[PDB]
Amino acid sequence: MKVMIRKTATGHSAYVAKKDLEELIVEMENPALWGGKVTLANGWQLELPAMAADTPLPITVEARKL
Repeated sequence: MKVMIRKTATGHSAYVAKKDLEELIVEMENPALWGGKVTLANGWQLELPAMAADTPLPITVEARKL
């Protein structure tokens, strides 16, 4: 599965490729982002394998929704 976590210093966005859904991160496992699960403003939850808690660049990882 494919998901692209797009990042800014303050901005946090997640692009669910399989749905073409890019939504704002309103709820996080860790105040940064990564750690366990994340929830978009749409209500969708995406799991983070936990690496670079606040990524300084748009990273593409596997999609695993809750």
